[PDB]
Amino acid sequence: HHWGYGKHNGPEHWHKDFPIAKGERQSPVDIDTHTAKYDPSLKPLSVSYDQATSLRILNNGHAFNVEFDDSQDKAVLKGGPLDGTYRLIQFHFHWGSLDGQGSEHTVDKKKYAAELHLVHWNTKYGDFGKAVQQPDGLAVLGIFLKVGSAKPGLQKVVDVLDSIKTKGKSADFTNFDPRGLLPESLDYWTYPGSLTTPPLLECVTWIVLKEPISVSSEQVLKFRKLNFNGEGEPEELMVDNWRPAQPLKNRQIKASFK
Ligand SMILES: [Hg+2]
Ligand SMILES: [Zn+2]
Repeated sequence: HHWGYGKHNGPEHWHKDFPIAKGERQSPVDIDTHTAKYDPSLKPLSVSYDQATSLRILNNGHAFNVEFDDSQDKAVLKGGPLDGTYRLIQFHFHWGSLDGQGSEHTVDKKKYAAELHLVHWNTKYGDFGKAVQQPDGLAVLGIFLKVGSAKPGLQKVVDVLDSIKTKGKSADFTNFDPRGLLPESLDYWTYPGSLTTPPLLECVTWIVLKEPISVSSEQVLKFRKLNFNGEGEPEELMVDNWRPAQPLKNRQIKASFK
């Protein structure tokens, strides 16, 4: 009865083991674009990924994580709503069984086919584990995916998925450049929220880019061939691994653009 995304163990059940699921700053949320407010106080977003060192890709039973060396400032996020420097630790995606769903955040109730999360921790707390004990511990850059033309910079990810089909499998994944997953514009919305998987901790400054990236149908179809289950167990496709929008609870979403 471990948490997951099935009928028996999915988001509507998480509150039993993780009561913060009903907390005051849970994620994701619907971004109501007209009630967001442009904030001219928002310092410029600096995404500095030139020196990133990817290491490994892991099927963790709920998504796949591309992991980075976070022992030095090598891939960092600064500016915008953030104070100081946040280091990239991993990215992963959420996606649907169908192109019409899969994102966690929505925009005026519109669901995208998938959503990329680049997860960063605030260097003032020393490592990720200490950072998730803090209200300003994490910054997540969220990027929507729509189905259209292929994203060349995603193909190395797509191709390695065959080697991490099942829960617990990992593979070397060096020399991957996350700059190839960014849209042209860094216009964004920001609000305070939480992890979107258990333990659902309320540590996150969310930075959700307005411009989606386009990926091809063939690319997202490969995501949908992954398995939630381990090797040798009956196949349960890793699809619909998204938490739906949660109550905003009077939080204000800020826009970086007028
Ligand atoms: Hg998991
Ligand atoms: Zn995520």
